[PDB]
Amino acid sequence: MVYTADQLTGYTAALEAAFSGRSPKPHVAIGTDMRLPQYIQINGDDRTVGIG
Amino acid sequence: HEFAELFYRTYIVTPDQAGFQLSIRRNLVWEGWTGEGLSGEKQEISKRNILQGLLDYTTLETNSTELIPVIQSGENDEQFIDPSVLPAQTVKQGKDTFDTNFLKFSENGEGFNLLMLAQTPSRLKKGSMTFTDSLDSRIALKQLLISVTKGGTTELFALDVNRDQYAAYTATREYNFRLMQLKFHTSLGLGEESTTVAGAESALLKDLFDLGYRIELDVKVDGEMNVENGNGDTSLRALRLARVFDKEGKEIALTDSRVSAALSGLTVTGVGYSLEARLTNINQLEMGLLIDSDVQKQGFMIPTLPPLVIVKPAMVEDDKTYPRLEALTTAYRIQQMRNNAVTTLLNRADTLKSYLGVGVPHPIESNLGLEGVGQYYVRPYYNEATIDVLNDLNNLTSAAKQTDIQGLIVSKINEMVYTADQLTGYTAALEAAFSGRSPKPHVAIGTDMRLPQYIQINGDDRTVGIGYDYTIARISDLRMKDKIVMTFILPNESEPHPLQHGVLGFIPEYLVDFNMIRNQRIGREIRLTPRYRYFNFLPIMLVINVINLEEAIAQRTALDVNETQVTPAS
Amino acid sequence: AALSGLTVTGVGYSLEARLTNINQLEMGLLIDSDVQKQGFMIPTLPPLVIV
Repeated sequence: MVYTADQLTGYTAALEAAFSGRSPKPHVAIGTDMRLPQYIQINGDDRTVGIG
Repeated sequence: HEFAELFYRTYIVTPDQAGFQLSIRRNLVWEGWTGEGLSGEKQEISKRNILQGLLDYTTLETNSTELIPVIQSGENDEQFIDPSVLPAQTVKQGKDTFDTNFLKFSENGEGFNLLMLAQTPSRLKKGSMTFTDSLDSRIALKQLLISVTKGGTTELFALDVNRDQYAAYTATREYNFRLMQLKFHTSLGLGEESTTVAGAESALLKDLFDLGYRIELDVKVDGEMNVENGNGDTSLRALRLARVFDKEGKEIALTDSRVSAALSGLTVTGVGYSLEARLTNINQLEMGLLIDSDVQKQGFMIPTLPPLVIVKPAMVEDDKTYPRLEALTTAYRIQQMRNNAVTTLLNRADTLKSYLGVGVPHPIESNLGLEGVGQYYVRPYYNEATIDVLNDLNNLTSAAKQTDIQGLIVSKINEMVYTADQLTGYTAALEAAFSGRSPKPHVAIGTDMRLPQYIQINGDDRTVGIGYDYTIARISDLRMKDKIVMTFILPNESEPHPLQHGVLGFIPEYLVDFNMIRNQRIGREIRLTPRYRYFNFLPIMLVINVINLEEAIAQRTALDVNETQVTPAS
Repeated sequence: AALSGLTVTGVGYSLEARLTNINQLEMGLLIDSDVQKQGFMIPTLPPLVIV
């Protein structure tokens, strides 16, 4: 879901054009209840929401 | 931008030159001019590039010395077998075409003159055959024709008597300085796999060959030959059925039920033979294969593009009807580098698909209206395939499904690269162009922004292929979507070669500022003239498509199974 | 069989001809810039009271 963005959406290039002089690392927002965070963080899949 | 730089090397031309020319040397091999036919039907024989010779073997291995029999009815009908048992065979050597056949087994004299037999049309045009033409030191038998007859039906077996125990004439001494004998004494085996003339299985041996039985014949061939005059003769002394051996190879008596039943009425008799003789050309009356060089020179011309210009009123100081200069440079950079660069590549793919066909290589020198001089070194080749990740995936744990698609696509890319290298013979051309360098065909990888997180490895073996160097390039343009382009490039070399994929003609351009009066206005026009053009040489390109990539992740995919039928079904 | 009675003839052609307008009588790509702004207001909200 995160990767399918930025391409047909073009967020990162727009960020670079808007803000010049830094490396663009988009920040991913995570929102959920008390229940899912038990199943979001582990060790065993390097990607949590996406590498980098 | 890195993409167009990767696929098309930038070439800088000083502004006083309007183009560049390329003159490529070629080395050709061709069987010689025709003399007086129509001097080659007013179109000289097609010459074959020697670099094509590393792959196929037909452009070589001449036959211009072998003294194969030639049929000339009315003079040499007797020496050749009765044509009612075998039609005349057509063979080709040099510019001559004629028909050959098996000789007869001479009986009670009537020896044959082998030199006088093989008068090909090129010989007669040269004139009558001289005295000094001497045979070679190796005289051998090619084929021996056996006649397996049983009940009235005749089946022929062409046995290659060449390459057996005693098949070459051996010099013998009485007092004669040039006489060689032959005493052919051995056993010929006819296995089950043995095939009749023009293929097919013999019906006369079907019963035995169902049981895996084999038979042997004793072949008693005697003969003598000279190599300074050309006379010769040959007789057949004996040929009889010897034994029968089973499917394992023990001796079976001829009186056993199956053997005796199957071999009743069987008869075998020799028919003829053919000779391996060459003429040691001591007078050097041969023309062989010649070698020459030619060049095709092509000129490339660079145009001047329509101007890119802004207009602002004079006397007025502006930041929003016109920004800083940087906008002009940025707009020109966009126009040259991104919109135009992904256009030539797609047109190349479409042209290759349209004209060369999918997966079908064309011979070297077999195209003239195609792009670039690169076609004069390498086999033209373009191939494309599709990956259906949803229906082409095998994973067990849902926690490792992504390594699965990574490995699948990497393996497919590997195979595409290897098969392209195999068919087009790029490595030979690379070794031919340079000698200090060693063949390291780089893989130019073109892809959009989606796949590079799935090609780059995480814990998986292989990225692009063992011994292949690579450079993955991404472009955000939406013309490219779920598409990959791959071709070979030169990593380091910066001048146009036939092995370069494409060279970008680029000329420095300078702006001009001068206020115009066009229809009663005074306003400062800043004018930037572009001049550039992409050029393309190599006829090699590979494309792989990715489809349903999101789908396969969306659903579980597990274990397409072949429930291989232990139930009453087959 | 397929090529019997097949005739091919030329009809026309077209030119990629450009004019090197040294005096530059063209419009090209005109570059401008505009500014757009927005209106945002912060309202009052119902209070909370104790007796």
